[PDB]
Amino acid sequence: LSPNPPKLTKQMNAIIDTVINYKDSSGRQLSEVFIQLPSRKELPEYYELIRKPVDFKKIKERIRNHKYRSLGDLEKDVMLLCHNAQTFNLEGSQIYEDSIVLQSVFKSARQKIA
Ligand SMILES: O=c1nc(Cc2ccccc2)[nH]c2[nH]c3cccc(O)c3c12
Ligand SMILES: [Zn+2]
Repeated sequence: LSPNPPKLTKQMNAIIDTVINYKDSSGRQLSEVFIQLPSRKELPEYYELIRKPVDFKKIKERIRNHKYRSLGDLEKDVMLLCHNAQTFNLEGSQIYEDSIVLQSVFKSARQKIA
């Protein structure tokens, strides 16, 4: 392909920063637990269950290192993050429900920015 235009890189960061900075009615930053996954030594149970792990740190690195070739590719990884959160955590639990919100916050951001 062609290198990531500065405008696309700026859009990808603007979208991910909306998700990360997002807060609920209570004043809680939902992304907090999703920024960094615990290590394989800290939580081996998660790595046994989850095939393709990702956190917001890895997504920022993939934006920075021009790994996402479209906003669709970025979406695929944000959707994967949330799916893993929904797979590993019990339905109705805080982490599980926060991931459903962040999925929506991403789509809202994507359509607003792009
Ligand atoms: O599903 C997850 N469960 C926990 C459980 C936990 C909570 C608090 C302290 C220690 C462990 N931490 C997590 N960090 C993430 C990062 C990205 C994606 C994720 O799906 C997760 C994720
Ligand atoms: Zn799956």
